[PDB]
Amino acid sequence: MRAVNWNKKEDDFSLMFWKQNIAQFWTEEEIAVSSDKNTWVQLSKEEQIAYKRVLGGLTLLDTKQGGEGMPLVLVHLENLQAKSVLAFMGAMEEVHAKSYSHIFTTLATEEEIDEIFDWVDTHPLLEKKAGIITSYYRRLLKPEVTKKELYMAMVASVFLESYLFYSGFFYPLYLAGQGKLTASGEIINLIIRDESIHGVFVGILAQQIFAELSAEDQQEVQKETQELLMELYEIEMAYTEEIYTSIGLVEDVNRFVRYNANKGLMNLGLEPKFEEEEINPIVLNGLR
Amino acid sequence: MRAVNWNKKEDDFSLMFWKQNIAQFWTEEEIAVSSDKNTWVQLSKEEQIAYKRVLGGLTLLDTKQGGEGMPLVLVHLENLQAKSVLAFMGAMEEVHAKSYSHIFTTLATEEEIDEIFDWVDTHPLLEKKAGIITSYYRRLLKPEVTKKELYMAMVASVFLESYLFYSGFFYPLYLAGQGKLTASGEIINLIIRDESIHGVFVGILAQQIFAELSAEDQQEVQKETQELLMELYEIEMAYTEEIYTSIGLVEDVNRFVRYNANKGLMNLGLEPKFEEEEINPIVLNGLR
Ligand SMILES: [Mn+2]
Ligand SMILES: [Mn+2]
Ligand SMILES: [Mn+2]
Ligand SMILES: [Mn+2]
Repeated sequence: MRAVNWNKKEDDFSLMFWKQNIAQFWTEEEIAVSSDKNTWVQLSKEEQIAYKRVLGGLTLLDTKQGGEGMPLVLVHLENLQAKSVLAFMGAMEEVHAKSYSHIFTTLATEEEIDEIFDWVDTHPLLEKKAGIITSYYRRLLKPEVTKKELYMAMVASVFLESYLFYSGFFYPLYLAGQGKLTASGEIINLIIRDESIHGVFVGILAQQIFAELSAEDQQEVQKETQELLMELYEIEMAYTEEIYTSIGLVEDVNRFVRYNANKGLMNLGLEPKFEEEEINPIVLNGLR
Repeated sequence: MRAVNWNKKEDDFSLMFWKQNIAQFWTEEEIAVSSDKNTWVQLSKEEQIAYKRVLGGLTLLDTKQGGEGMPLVLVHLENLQAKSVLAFMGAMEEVHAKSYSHIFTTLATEEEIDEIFDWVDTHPLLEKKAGIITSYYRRLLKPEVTKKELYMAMVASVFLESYLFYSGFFYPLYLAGQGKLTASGEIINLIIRDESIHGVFVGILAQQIFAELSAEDQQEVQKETQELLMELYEIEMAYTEEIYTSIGLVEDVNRFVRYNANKGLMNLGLEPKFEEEEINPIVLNGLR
């Protein structure tokens, strides 16, 4: 049985991603968010509710990526160096999820927080979207998997990392780009820096598997991929309508969702499916 | 679907272990080991071979714990806070595994390193012991697991964490306690500090599951755990004879194995099975 041997490279990229994960390491104790209270209380009731709801959704996606998406993909890799990278990325999703709790503690009472998590658990669109992604992961709960199954779990993972988070990341960035909730915005920026490398790395692993599939299997997963993209898009459009109508931002968020969907396709080596539009300028300032 | 909510504790211990994992965070870049070359060359060929072989075995065990033991147990754990802790522990196993490669780079040529990893992969006792442990993990590759299956995976995990590593950790500690290979010894001591908390934590989780089992299931797993302890012990005694007879340390290592087996049992809430014997004084100095 093989031990991981970093003296003999298994690919040309795992070492660089391993080092970059670690170079980017952080935890929530590094960013105090109490100073956000001054701008939090200036938000309207509707703005505050939207913020808490999107944070709840982000927490769900990180919970499932750390607890299903990374572990179940990694188990089925033959490349022990790439497995190492995914184990660390999965741990970072748990750091991310805990950081949302750290933000919540400043922004809400204990009772308000538990309300948000009950709203998350019972939310039908969050249940639907998480169910779609995790179905690909849970297919891997068996000793022998096909390359089509593993590839599609990697596609679902890239779509979570590079696409499904972004209807939520929009609002912390949009507020921070205006000088509101800037400390929480700094945390979200650290999370995004991690998710961006996660999506690139899993997309590299997916492209490697794709190249090994027969032409017939390639056709089949290309179809599944394009269908999954649009199945998720329909849910995302319903989610943005629900969250952002009250604050007048639906079309701006939708534009941001499409921009990030294109990035996820690119991470898989695929052509964009939505027209190119420039990112919202305030969001761009929030990333700065 | 539920998101992890650290504002509502799921148990009385996961937060403390989460914080301690992180407090103990380290990577190999932090300890240069080039200065160990001066004492490395003082060793005989037999001492050097033993050292490289035991590090190879340690690397194998950490590879399997990061790539199978932590991910498959955590996937099936219901408690989302404890799941978070296990994800971090699994990532640390990959840090540990990579740190062995860092030691190897100082102590051996590229060709010698690849020969050690071939010796690991073909080794019959390493294959047997790793296969015994991973057979319990691989039983968890199914959509839903029984509590007996999950408990036995946690037992196997504690036995790896608290027991199987120690026939290997002996030698770096013994040499470091004589002032030899002290930089590598410092790394091993950081690894041990992590494995000790890993074994305590998984043992807490195991005791919780055990107490939820029916009486008939408890009787079954109690017997299986005692058999497993002694099945592994027979293999360990063959391993120590093979590795350490050339350098006269077999009985010393065996005493250390029994000492650590007792600690594994205690981590599971079980009584010691081996006579108490005081720790070797040189090893004790290497831990200091
Ligand atoms: Mn994340
Ligand atoms: Mn991620
Ligand atoms: Mn370890
Ligand atoms: Mn461990």
